[PDB]
Amino acid sequence: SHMPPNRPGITFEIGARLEALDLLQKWYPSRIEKIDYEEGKMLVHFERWSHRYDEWIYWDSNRLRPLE
Repeated sequence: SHMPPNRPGITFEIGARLEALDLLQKWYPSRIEKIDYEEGKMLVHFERWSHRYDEWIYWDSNRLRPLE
């Protein structure tokens, strides 16, 4: 589908916050920088990390969860 999935506690908007799993399998509070509706992926920034670690993650990924 052309719309993000219903993932309760995740808001699919630019600047919304969630928790994201990095490439070393650690969870960090993160921010949505961009949303690609064609590829169904979002550019995720890991808070208090360099933007060099920013990653395109599929919006249905198990690497995304709600920030409580």
